Amino acid sequence: SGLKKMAQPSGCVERCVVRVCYGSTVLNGVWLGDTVTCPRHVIAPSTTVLIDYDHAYSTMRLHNFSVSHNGVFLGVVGVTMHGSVLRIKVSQSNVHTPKHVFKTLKPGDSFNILACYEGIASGVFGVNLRTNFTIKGSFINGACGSPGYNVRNDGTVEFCYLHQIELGSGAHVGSDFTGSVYGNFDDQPSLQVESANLMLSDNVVAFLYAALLNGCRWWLCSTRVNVDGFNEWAMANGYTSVSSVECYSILAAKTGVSVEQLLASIQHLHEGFGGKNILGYSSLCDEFTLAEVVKQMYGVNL
Amino acid sequence: SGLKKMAQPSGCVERCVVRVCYGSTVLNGVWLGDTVTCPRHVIAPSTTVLIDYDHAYSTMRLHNFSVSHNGVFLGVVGVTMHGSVLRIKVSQSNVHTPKHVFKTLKPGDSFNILACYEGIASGVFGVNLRTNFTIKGSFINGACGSPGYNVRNDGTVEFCYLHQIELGSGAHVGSDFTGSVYGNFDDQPSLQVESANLMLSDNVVAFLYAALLNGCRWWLCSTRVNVDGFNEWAMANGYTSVSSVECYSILAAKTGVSVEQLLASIQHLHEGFGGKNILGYSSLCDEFTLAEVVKQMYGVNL
Repeated sequence: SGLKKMAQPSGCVERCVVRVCYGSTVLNGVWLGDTVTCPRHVIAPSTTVLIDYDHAYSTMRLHNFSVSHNGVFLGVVGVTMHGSVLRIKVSQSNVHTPKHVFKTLKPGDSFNILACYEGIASGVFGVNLRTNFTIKGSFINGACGSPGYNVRNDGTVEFCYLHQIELGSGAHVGSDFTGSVYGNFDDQPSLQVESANLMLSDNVVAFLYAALLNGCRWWLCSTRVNVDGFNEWAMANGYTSVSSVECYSILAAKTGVSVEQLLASIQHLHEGFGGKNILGYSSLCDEFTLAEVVKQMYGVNL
Repeated sequence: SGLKKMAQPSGCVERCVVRVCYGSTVLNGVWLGDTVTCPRHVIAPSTTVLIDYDHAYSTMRLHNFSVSHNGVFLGVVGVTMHGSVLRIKVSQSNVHTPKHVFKTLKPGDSFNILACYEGIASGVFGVNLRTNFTIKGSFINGACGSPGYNVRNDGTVEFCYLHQIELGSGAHVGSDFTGSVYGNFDDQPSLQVESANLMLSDNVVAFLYAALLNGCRWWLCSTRVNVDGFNEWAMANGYTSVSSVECYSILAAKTGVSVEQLLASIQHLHEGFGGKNILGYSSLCDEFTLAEVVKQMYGVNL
């Protein structure tokens, strides 16, 4: 038993992290096959003024790069720029490249972040992409290029995130491996601000099922609500729509409680917990996905 | 910025996890040099009655073991029993044994768990050893033998925990690599219940400093209480004593807030936040050490 936000193991991703340096600027990259992908920030000139990346790219010289894995330097063959990332062709392939694909996350998706500094991983944690296209992680100077990944049920690594910048608000912004910044934020300092976060209803439903399976049921509500009604309430109260109901069948069967009864319970609990808690939480928890709850409680995939 | 409970990267430990089978029973072991350490539960008979491990060990037959790392079959040369673990000598040394030591944890220590099933890692998360010598993890059937570790600055891996059992209460119990069970709980099913844990005051102070440094200060009390005063209050309210304000000097300086002001805040907050949160937590958090907070937020040591 227990429900804890965890990361999928990081070994296969650690073996792909590299240190990328251009002039004095250092950040992290990901080495897959004969290509290193990293944020284009690495070629920015030192200045406080707006960076013109097209000009930075045109004045770029290959000899200014150094790329290394565990202190072993790689030859740089060529560099191209794609959105907010660089693709650096190197002169040998990573022999420890995992079976992998590239995936662009959608809000509500869980993934793992490997926080790296100077091409060496320091921490790994699970995180959710928020409705405002940011995450809440923990990064300090040098974390740029820290990768996000998921490992599919079949073992394939999905590469989905490269850390780009922290907004003034503290929100964390990354791009996918194609260079598209999640939420269309600028990949350089600015005054941009993310939209207000919405609670992930699908995850709250999963959380309440976990609570029921632990004998915590004081909060169950007997009012009638359907998905359409809940979704209208959600829009008015800072919650996402619930996506669907049937996917919860494994948990609905184990508990005898329908998703619609949980939706009614969310509406009630919005009023307050009146000093009580659910699995130790004093407010609704949207940290855990359905997949996570089923995996952690029953050891199976959906 | 940010503060998030993370795990240290798991790669070097994944390379030491093996599948250990005895008869139909499968669990996890840790392969270092030519020895695999695993919980002695692996040789228990299938029963609901009390297990006599001395008898089980006396009747053990080496041929019944199957030990493997990723399809690499390891020949069993001999087995000895030490407290709650077996040391299985195998015919091959793990050439990926990391620089390591064995370390016995004390309450308040943070470490990492690699949750494994059938010799394969599934998740990694950080935990903190409670005053009752249990942890709050997430484990289901098959997790026995999942290792806990901490990586020192010089890269030395401290192997500190092997998962043993979940109590009826849900608390998680493990042993060290010498075979001593943390808290001296029984390593088989029983009606044992862990003693009540105390909130780790030193860790809460570290957490509140982290909150301040991340701009979260709604909870900050306007008054102060001295260490002696807090300590008398703590004894009556299920908190550990705070010993010295001096170790907090660096964060007190960065924030302009004294430990005494944080201690007064704790007293006001010890029953909950209502519906509010601090760094995503519904109530006071004692999961982070001072060293952990400083390392994560400033990349330095104490």
